[PDB]
Amino acid sequence: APRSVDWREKGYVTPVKNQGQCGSCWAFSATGALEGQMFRKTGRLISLSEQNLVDCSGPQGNEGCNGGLMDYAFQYVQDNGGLDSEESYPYEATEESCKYNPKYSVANDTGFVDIPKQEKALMKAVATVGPISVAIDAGHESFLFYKEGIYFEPDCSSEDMDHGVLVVGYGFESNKYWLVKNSWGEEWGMGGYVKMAKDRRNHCGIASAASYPTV
Ligand SMILES: N=C(N)NCCC[C@@H](NC(=O)[C@H](CCCCNC(=O)Cc1ccc(-c2ccccc2)cc1)NC(=O)Cc1ccc(-c2ccccc2)cc1)C(=O)N[C@@H](Cc1ccccc1)C(=O)NCCc1ccccc1
Repeated sequence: APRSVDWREKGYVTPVKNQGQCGSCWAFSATGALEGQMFRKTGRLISLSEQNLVDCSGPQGNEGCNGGLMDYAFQYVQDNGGLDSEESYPYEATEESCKYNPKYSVANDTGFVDIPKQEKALMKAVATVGPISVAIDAGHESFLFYKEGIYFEPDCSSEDMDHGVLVVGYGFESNKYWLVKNSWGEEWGMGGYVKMAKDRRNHCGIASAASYPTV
């Protein structure tokens, strides 16, 4: 696999979004992975609706602003037969009644793939598939106050990941890291991104809940 990978360079990634004060990170991680796979297939990058997922994927197991899973979001898109665009179904940072309208559906999926729980496997998926949805342990002050550099929290756990994010690549500094897109706005970290420690024993559990949709 390549020494460095950055899908942002190829047009697979939308600008950084902001989930605000709502536990919908799983929806932002899911739209991020879908935006990438839809792009790989059609050559068109279209921002997708996190609100649609928040309001309508309860049957699949999600709990709107009180939590969810990226895999549940992917299953919803398949079950539902579509997912609306961000433009057609704006984000409100609060759960509301389902307003899905197939007329504005711009993405879909025929299943999803759960990646083996090894950084090596995550690296191959990132190198061959595109941006990958993952969960990390962001349960620490240091993550909330992060601004720059390779994030490495000594107290990180590879078993209690509590925050869904998107791996858009990986690289090394002149020391290895995963390039991660967060959903906390562009004023957090590096324009909304964080360089998470790579090949440091699955630091913060980055490889333990990695998946992507098949479109
Ligand atoms: N640990 C679990 N399981 N809990 C999940 C909660 C729900 C949701 N995510 C979220 O909600 C994420 C949380 C993320 C990170 C938060 N980090 C911290 O809390 C650590 C920390 C500690 C101290 C200091 C601190 C700072 C300064 C001073 C002092 C102290 C700083 C930082 N949300 C946010 O980032 C948003 C957020 C957080 C707080 C408030 C708020 C508002 C008004 C008043 C007061 C507080 C508003 C918005 C979510 O669903 N996350 C997914 C992540 C995931 C995706 C895919 C696979 C695995 C895991 C999840 O956990 N899914 C499993 C659970 C679930 C399944 C189905 C249905 C529901 C739930």
